[PDB]
Amino acid sequence: DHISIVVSASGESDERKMIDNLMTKLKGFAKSTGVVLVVICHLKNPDKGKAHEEGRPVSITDLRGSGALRQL
Amino acid sequence: MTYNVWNFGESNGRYSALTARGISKETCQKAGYWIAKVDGVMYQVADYRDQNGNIVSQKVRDKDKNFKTTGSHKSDALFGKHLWNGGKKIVVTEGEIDMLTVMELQDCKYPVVSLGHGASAAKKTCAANYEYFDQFEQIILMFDMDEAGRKAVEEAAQVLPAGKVRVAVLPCKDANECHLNGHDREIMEQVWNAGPWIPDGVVSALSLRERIREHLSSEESVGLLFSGCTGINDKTLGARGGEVIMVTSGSGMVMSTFVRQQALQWGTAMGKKVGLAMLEESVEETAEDLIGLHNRVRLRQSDSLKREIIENGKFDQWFDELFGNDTFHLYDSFETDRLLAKLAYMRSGLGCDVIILDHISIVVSASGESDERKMIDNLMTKLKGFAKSTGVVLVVICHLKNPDKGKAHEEGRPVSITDLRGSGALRQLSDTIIALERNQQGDMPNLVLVRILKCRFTGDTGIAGYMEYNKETGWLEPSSYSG
Amino acid sequence: MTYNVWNFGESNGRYSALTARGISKETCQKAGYWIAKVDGVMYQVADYRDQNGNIVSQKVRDKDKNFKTTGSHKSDALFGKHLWNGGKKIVVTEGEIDMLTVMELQDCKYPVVSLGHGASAAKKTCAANYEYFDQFEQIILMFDMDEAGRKAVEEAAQVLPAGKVRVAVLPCKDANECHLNGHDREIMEQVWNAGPWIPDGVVSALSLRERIREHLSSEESVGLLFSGCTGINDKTLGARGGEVIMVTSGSGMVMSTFVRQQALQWGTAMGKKVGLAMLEESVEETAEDLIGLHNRVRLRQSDSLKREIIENGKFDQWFDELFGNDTFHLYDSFETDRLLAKLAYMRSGLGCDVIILDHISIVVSASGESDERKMIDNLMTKLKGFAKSTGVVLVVICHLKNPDKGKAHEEGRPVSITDLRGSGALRQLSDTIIALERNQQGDMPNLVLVRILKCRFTGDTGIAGYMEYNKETGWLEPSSYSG
Repeated sequence: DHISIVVSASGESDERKMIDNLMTKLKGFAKSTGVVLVVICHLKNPDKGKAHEEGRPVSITDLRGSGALRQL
Repeated sequence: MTYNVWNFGESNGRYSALTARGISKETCQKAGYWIAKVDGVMYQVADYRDQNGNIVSQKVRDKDKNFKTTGSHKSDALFGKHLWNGGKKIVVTEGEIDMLTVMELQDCKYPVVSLGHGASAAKKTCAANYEYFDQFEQIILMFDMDEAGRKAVEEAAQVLPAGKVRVAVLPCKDANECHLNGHDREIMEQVWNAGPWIPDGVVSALSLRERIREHLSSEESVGLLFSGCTGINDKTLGARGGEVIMVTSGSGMVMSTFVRQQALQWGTAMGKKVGLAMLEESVEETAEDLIGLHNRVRLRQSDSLKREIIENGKFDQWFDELFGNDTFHLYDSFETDRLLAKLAYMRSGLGCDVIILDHISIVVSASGESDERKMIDNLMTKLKGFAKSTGVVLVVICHLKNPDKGKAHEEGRPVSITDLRGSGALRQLSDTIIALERNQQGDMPNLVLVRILKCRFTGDTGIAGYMEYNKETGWLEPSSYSG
Repeated sequence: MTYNVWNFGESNGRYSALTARGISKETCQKAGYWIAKVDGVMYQVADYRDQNGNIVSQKVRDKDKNFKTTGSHKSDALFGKHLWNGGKKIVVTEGEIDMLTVMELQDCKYPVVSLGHGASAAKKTCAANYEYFDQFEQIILMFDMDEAGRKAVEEAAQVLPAGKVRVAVLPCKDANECHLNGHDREIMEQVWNAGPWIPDGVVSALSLRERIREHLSSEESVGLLFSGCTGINDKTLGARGGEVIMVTSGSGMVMSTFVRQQALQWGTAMGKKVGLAMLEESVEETAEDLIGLHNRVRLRQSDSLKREIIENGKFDQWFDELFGNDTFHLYDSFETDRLLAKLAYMRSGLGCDVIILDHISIVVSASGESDERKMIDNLMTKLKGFAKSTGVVLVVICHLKNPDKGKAHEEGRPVSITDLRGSGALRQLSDTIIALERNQQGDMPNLVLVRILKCRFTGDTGIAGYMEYNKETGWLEPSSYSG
């Protein structure tokens, strides 16, 4: 519950990048060991008109990260 | 060059039984524990060989509890190692004698090796041997049953392969103390089927029953009630420990009063110890603002009264009155990491249950870094961590960016979470968001509105009530009002 | 191998009383301070055992001040540690002898341990033992009363658990120097009830009484009243020393008058010595502007009058009249550091209590550096420093960037702190912000508004009154005005 929290090893830039690094280790863990890994993850916030509580549907573009999750 | 490996025979070697330890003669013979005697005195020699069979080093003993190490004792030395290459299960003991022990009890038929530098070098010796150990299905750490011995296990398993390590648990200091009249059978029950671990943070649910029960009674639904506007309470059900309350609003000093007020009633009405990091102002200043607020008088804001109470003794009186219950404590200033640390000791050391952090906008000290946009978030988290990790109540004040859209902040303009500063961390990490609006050029220039902008614990949000500034006493009084 | 642990008896051991230190024989016996004698010479042996009881290491002494350390002296060694597992309070002394001391004075009934490598390894030895020490309610650091000894305390408490640490304060170097004829009762008054600390910036409120009461008398309420608009005063309560008042506004010469006016009444009505750094103009010019202003006549702005008062003696008269109280002093020009230095000597040397610095916008001299955005801030701070550090009142004039949004400055357009120049330093470091607006093409082209844009000391802000320009006398007159 809730990938957005990375946490501990501080001297490093974009959560953009790091989110991805963890993402893979996870998918590895997953496939490597056959466990089912549900991973919760929260949404960045539009800038476009209708918010989240206004229902606005979400796409994979609508996705957070920078591709790892949108993939892995 | 290095100390020559001791030749058997050259030094008057015998494979004799260690009668003092209940290790048989036949046993010492198989692991390579021989008894030499050079230049007069009789030494105990342990032969360390590599997986290939040769002897690469020796650990020699004399009676009195000395040593002498021959050959080249590499960082990966395991005594016994050469005997086993593969298997379903390998016990790994602290020292050579304990290896000799398990090797008995088992009629030397299964694998045991001992740590090369054992004790302290558990981590290094082990990781040096990942491959060797992975040759076996499960690795049973049978180390010392003491302070540094449990530690050894810990550091060991950390570097050892996957789900294979299991901790041995004996009745006595070591596996030999057991054998030496006691409980052979106890050692046995562990070699077959030891506990399985190092989970130092994994915690099955079953094993929480008690911790839960005592939680349920201890911590409270109606945590700490906001004061000056039932409403704040009605909607948020209070400031529960480990939460992160976030007070925000426009120009609001209204804001800095509201927090102050809460600080006040929590540290007096309620029993709670408040800790204050009012980064804006001095520590003396805030204390005055408290005292005056407590006595419903605008204390700093008045030459005359200051003088008056200094002289008429009322100061020392009021001061005792409010403070003399060691319940208020302030961070006094002139980094991010540096601050957080201070705040923590407030929580941990003086054990206050609220920490009010006035005005997150001030990051401060470690300068070579870009957007306060980003950094505001970084701190945000350390904070929420501090919070949940320690169950302290963390109120955090925070000021608003300024529209660009038509009506300003003193024009009342309501605030949304979009209206929010930061770039997401607060807009997220905060548990309750209380905002206060004040149209200081209007119908009630002293009327201030309270939006609950968010409240995890309830999710009941919205307009929550009104207060009115008493320019005279300095308080945010509660007010009548609605549609 | 490592130096074998010294066997009692093997070395001719006796538990004898240390007559040189006032440690009884019975005492040395309990902590494990025994007196051996090997190969001829008589050594003092300290027995370090782990919590389990077993002797893990020895620290041996000979007469002349040497050592010899037996066994394995781990980074967590505490001499006496094995004696206590829990308790309400544990004294922790620098060395073994001092442990023996507290162990006396108390008839060995309470806990004392000594640092394993004491002196310098205070941080390491301590944090190695967090758990062990947390077994007790309060940890009393009774270290050396010297340079490195106070430091030891500091590094120690840093790594030690929460709000448990309290520093011992003895009359002499150590707890034994006390015992050795002096003040046993001094050591006692510390073991019980010794004062707590080790937070270097956290400060319980209770512990501020005094600092507060001297504050309240010392610092002051109605400091120096703005002239020409009670309002400015009403809202700001004046220009208190060490503050940094910041006057701003559009094209405002209005601004440069307002400041001038203030300078005027402060240095004449009030006793105060004004120092002026009018960077825009010459020193002679500003002096004329003052004289004229004081005599309600537009002096420089008039060929005829100049001549007139030069001849009719009125100049020399007016000049004496205004100036001859050595109360005005000006920085006269043709760097940032260089300026700040001059300003300081005004404060420190001639001891003026107000410095008016007309027009921050002018940084000047040290050219190889980017944004005035950034640099404006750098100066800003040195200034606020200067201010608070020396208690001088620093008024600082500052001009406004120009909108890009519709109505200009001479179109009256109000100003906000966003509306602010700089990039945050002034928007911050300044204590009161007075702004003056003037819609010089309108209904009252001579009417000027005063916003208080900010005021730490009171936080009462906003529209604060009006004045009117007398194009004729040159003054900012106070005016009737509202809704």
